[PDB]
Amino acid sequence: YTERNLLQKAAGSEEQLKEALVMNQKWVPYPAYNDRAGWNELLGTNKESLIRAGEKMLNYEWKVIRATDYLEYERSGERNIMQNPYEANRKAINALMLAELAEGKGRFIDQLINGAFYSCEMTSWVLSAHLVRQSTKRSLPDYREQVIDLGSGNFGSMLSWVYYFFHDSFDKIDPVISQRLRHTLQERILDPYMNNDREWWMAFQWKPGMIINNWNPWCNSNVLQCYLLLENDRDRLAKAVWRSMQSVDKFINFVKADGACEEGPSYWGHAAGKMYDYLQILSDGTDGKVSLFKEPMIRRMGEYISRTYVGNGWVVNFADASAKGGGDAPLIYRYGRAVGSEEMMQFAAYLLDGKRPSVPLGNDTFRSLQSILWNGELEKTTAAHTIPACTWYPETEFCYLTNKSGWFLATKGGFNNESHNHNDVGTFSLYVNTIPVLIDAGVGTYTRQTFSSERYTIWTMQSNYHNLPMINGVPQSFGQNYKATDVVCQPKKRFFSANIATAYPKEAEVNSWTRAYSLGDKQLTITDNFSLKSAKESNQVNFLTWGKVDISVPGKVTIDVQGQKVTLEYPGEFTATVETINLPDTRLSNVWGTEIYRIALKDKDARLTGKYKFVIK
Ligand SMILES: [Zn+2]
Repeated sequence: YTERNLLQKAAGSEEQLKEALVMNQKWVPYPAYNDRAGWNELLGTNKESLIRAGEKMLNYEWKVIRATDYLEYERSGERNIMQNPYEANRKAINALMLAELAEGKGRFIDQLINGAFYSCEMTSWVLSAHLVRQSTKRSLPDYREQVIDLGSGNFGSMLSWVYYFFHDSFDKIDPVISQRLRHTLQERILDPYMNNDREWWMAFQWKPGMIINNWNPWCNSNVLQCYLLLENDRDRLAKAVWRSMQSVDKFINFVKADGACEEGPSYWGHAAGKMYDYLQILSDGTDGKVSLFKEPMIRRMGEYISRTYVGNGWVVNFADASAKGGGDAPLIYRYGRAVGSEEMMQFAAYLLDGKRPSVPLGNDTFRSLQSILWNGELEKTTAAHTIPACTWYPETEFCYLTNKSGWFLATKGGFNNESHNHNDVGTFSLYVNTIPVLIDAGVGTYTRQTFSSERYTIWTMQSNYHNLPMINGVPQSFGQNYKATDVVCQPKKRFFSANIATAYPKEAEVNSWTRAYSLGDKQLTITDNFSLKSAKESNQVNFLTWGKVDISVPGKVTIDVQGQKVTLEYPGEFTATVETINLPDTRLSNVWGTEIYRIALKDKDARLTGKYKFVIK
């Protein structure tokens, strides 16, 4: 945590903010509903696909979300029973809105009215799992209280746009529709935001040890759209926009300055990506007077999604994250354009893989509309993903290294209480021509143990199944104070090392253990350099991999995967075995196939001090 307060410094004060604010929704960057020519020019060939999406919803049947659909969360923790009809309802509305903007003949208005009307009858827009933050802590929506969550924020931003575009059309049919929708938005977004200081995601009660995360910018971004679209009293608007700036500053203050996403690439789009959206929304709402887009840290927070991307759908997957990824190109484009990152824009074009971008349907109206606005520029942008020799994130302690023969090495220092922590201090992952060769297993299906204190009985979470030693046969231990020390990165030598001794418990009986990586033009060198207090058990050095693994030759492990070969050479003191790891969990088997392997290298004798050297070529 660092007291940057970038937003508050950029605006100066509420009073200065109030003068910057753009009233009467003149900041809106889309064409008027009645500007058919404008919508045609902007949509191009997307027009037709949006209209056919609306035709599907012409006969959409609104679903009651049952009381028992909420009660289930309490009974059993099941959430899909509630989420599935809720999302269907919400997506129907968003697609009817996009279809009506594209066609503009009033043919979707009746169902828009139905969706708005139904939406005002629903007790709550909040997800069943998030309703336990009511006073009473019940999962059943309590008509006497309001809460704001991820779900209700999106639902509010969508209905605010529905109001903005269509209130005049609704009024021709019956003024009560608009009138009530406006009153509902006031009751469910606008008032609770201002009147309740204690929502955890707002972080006005934050103290060291408490989390701030994606919720903060995500919730705030939605709140801000609602205020900019509905609040036509300048004093009330400035007060609310100022509070959102103070809240989001909490998130910007908490993040690491090197710009790495600790949640990882799978979460980037809703963490730094929703911050970006919040900042777009605030910029447009202040005629660009309030902007952080020239700030390097905001740029680096964006480029992380480029640097973690290895190729052909593989991403760096430290912690409990998927090895597969390849994010929202339209999003990545817009972030890149805003911060002047050519890297980000080229990469968005690269993710399209020679295909035309699409307007997303989904439940995020801001992103649907912004994809309509900027997709045409994305479609013309020249594609590339040029990955530098070294990327070094010194606070987060991620290091990505690359050579000209198509090798990508990811390594980390860090600590064993990271987001979605794995016990993996000093681990590496190696890819050759985008093919994973020494691998990090990543995310499995959630069970009762996952978020319990039996978590580290799950093999994917254990240093045992990462590319690490078991020192005196002991793995790393969970905890904030199990960390790398003496962390070094020398970009010019493609070098990283960390004293990983301090990520092991006392039972490891280790004084120091330096794990070091040196990527040459055609090889990787790994070294382990250690002093133990007692030589109790043979050290065991483990490598995770897949494909065909051949340990027949002593001193050498050949790995063949998808026509890529590497050879791992190890010292004579070790004996090699290869253990099969079957993958019943399809969340893993969909990624790696039905089985992967652990290469176990067990030192023939215990030693007090020693140096192991591994070469992969
Ligand atoms: Zn892992």
